[PDB]
Amino acid sequence: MAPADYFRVLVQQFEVQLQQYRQQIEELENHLATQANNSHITPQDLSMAMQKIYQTFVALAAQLQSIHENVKVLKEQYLSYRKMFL
Amino acid sequence: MAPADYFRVLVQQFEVQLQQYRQQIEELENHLATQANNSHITPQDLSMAMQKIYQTFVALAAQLQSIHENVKVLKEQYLSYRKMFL
Amino acid sequence: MAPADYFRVLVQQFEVQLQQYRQQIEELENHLATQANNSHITPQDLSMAMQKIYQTFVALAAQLQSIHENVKVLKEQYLSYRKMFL
Amino acid sequence: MAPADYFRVLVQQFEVQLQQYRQQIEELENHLATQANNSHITPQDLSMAMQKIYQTFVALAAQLQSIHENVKVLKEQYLSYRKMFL
Repeated sequence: MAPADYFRVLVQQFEVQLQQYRQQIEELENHLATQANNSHITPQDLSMAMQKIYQTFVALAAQLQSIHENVKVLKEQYLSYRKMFL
Repeated sequence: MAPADYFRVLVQQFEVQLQQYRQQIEELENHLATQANNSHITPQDLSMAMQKIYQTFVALAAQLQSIHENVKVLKEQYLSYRKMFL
Repeated sequence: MAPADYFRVLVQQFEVQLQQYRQQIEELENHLATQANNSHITPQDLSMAMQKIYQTFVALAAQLQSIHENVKVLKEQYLSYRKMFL
Repeated sequence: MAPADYFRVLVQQFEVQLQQYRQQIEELENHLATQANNSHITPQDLSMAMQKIYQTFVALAAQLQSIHENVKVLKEQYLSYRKMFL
């Protein structure tokens, strides 16, 4: 509905998507600390790790991009009205 | 020293970098939950946040990229010694 | 002023006090990871560390206790009125 | 094995425990910023949170207390060998 209503939903969906991001990174850290202390990490392990990081960001990027398009519309719309009344 | 002590040092920095990354992202989650508490998050607020996420990621990337190069060298040095003896 | 107004201030002051807590713990972790990787931690170090933890909680406990007394009043007050009108 | 490999293993668990502690507290900060976002944090909400903090701390304490005992033994074993040779 109203402008500020939709926006708020985007912001909350953003805050919830950032939450899941920090968690996956927290998960990936735990797993790294496990293998390390227990044995030691291999170049193969460091690679997987690295790989999962880019992957995780790409997943966050999708959300970011979506929120970006929606607010992009929201602002284009604004300027339309703004032109018409000024 | 041995290519196993140097690797552990790399892996060592990877973990520190990742921890430092997760913290900036934690701080970022709060700052947002702060603004929403006080008043509300505006489109400008969202954008700067959106922008700090990429800012904050690029930085992690310099870090990863570096560790990647160093382990690329170690991996190539290997295939050489491997070619030498077959 | 109003009941819900004062309360909200307590809650926000709580959320801000919890924030500083997690940060000190984050700081104490960083320092531990430094000494460890660099050299190794001594029994003396582990002791200081332990000590600062209890200290940090005690500092959080003070805030907790304060918020507890205020909301304790808030609820006692409520029951007064509740009795009087029921 | 040596009392220096066992100590490092203790210190190892200390760090893991502390990390795990900081996470529960991070999750706790979000959950609160979640409820406030949706509607608002009530007195009941605050209390359960207040209670999880002590719950969550007691648990960290079992962990610390343990590491304390083990390093107490190592410290006493020392003074014995020390008394023996003076």
